[PDB]
Amino acid sequence: MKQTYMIVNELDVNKGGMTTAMLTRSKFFLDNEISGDIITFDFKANYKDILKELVQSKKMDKRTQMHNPFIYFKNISNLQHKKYNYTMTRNLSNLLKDSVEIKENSRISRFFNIMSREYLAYKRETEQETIFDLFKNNLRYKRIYFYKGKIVKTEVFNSDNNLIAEQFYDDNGYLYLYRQINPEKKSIGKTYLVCKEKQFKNNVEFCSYFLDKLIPDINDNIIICDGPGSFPKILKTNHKNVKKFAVIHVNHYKNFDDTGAVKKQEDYILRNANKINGVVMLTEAQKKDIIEKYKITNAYVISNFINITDDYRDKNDNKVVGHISRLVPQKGLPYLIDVAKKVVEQDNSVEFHLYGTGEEKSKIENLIQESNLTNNVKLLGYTTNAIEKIKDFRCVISTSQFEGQGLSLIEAMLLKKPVVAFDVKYGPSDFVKDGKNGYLIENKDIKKMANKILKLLHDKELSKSLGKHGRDTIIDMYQPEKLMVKWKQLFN
Ligand SMILES: O=P(O)(O)OC[C@@H](O)[C@@H](O)[C@@H](O)COP(=O)(O)OC[C@@H](O[C@@H]1O[C@@H](CO)[C@H](O)[C@@H](O)[C@@H]1O)[C@@H](O)[C@@H](O)COP(=O)(O)OC[C@@H](O)[C@@H](O)[C@@H](O)COP(=O)(O)OC[C@@H](O)[C@@H](O)[C@@H](O)CO
Ligand SMILES: O=c1ccn([C@@H]2O[C@H](COP(=O)(O)OP(=O)(O)O)[C@@H](O)[C@H]2O)c(=O)[nH]1
Ligand SMILES: [Cl-]
Repeated sequence: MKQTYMIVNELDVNKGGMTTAMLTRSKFFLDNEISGDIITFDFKANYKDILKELVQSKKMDKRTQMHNPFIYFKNISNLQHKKYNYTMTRNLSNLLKDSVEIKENSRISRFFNIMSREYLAYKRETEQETIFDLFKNNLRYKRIYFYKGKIVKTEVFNSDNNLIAEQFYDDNGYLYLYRQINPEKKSIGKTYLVCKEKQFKNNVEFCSYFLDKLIPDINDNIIICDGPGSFPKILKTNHKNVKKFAVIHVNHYKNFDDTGAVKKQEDYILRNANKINGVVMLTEAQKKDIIEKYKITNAYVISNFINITDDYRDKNDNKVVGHISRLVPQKGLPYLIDVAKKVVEQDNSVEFHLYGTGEEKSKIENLIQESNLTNNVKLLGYTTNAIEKIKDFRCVISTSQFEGQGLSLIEAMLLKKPVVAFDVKYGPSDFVKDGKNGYLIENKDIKKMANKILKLLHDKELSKSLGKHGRDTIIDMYQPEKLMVKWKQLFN
């Protein structure tokens, strides 16, 4: 059969759209007898626990398998020996000996060797991990990570205490991977596969080698790169039969610059499209604006898969607007608070429950405290069950200045929730119908946005009516079957 391989850098629990899309794609693919596997390229010792929380939170299917070079090559290295080395362990144990344990807390302890005349070791024992920071002339140079009673990773630092090297040990206690880190360019360098005595100059080469080994060169195998920064690695593979599809998950134009400048990562994908089997966009709007200045004759408008959650009893009894997304400048949080003050000026009972985590938490909280919006606009944090949160909403807002498909708004519409969104490029201009499912407002038009929110917070009847149309809107447009037939077409 046809086996697919989704490409991304990392897969954590507190993520956004791309992640949910890939995992929903995988589930629907696996329901159509098409294998859907995710290929990550990061070191996470707790990857099993993360993926287990993801499948338990109904974010990932059980039949989805995640691939990682830090696991693949670790397993190969575990086949090259038979017993645990315990040599590195014995080294640290003997260095902690002839030294005096000076414990600050019940977790943090120091070690003073009278032969070394100084503190040459620090320890932080937690419930699951034990850290050993080594010191020389009061300067940290090494960090020994112990996870599940086994040395898993070691870090070498410099005089400025910047990472310059990273080492990865296996389950038999043997180093299989060594990495050099440029502390000035904050980048990865010489990657050393000790298990195969190989040498790479970049993580790109190492990950390309991983994909060349994990994925055989067969025509019934296909690589779907959804991450724009993982494209280079997939392009430099020695595959001549494996199909390669790239997916643009966001506006291909510079976030702010309206000069028509394109993002390096996205430009790279859209420029090297003659060397891949095709590029998949979500909106026809993106396809058109990309066809211009690229002349790519391999563009596809296959949209993202959205789980069509079952219907429920929405009474719309709570006056609460919601924005479940990353706290990132992508979403115009400033403009949101500038509209929430207008809403509260009329109805001071309307509450803006914002969900998600990010970097602009402090910024939004400052604007919330600057205004009297402390009891109105409240950040609650990342939600593993957004479905429940949206079920207990009235409307969903969007103040984004750039976006892709817009999963959070589509899910809201599918949960019979009216959506008022800023008309944005390559985004909600394809599913938000002004008057039918919600109100499409001009970008940076606080007045109109607030007036539409007000109408819905005072007419619960119209809210339910608009929401009903929103669910049917998604079902008609983004039918899982329809999207799968478009994917199967590109596959065969
Ligand atoms: O040594 P090498 O191997 O060369 O490694 C290079 C290194 O930079 C790699 O870590 C990097 O290439 C990562 O590769 P990926 O692109 O495959 O990883 C994607 C991953 O990482 C994020 O983007 C990355 C890409 O810029 C950021 O360097 C992360 O710091 C970021 O964390 C995440 O996209 C996914 O792991 C999680 O996806 P999500 O579901 O949480 O987020 C939804 C996604 O659609 C959303 O993040 C995008 O809409 C972001 O929009 P952008 O406009 O592309 O990002 C804003 C800015 O970062 C850039 O525009 C700006 O830096 C450049 O103009
Ligand atoms: O606390 C959060 C915040 C976001 N999301 C998910 O993140 C996605 C948001 O995707 P969208 O396309 O709106 O924005 P992106 O993250 O792609 O920029 C939706 O599927 C949400 O379910 C979530 O589950 N919990
Ligand atoms: Cl042996």
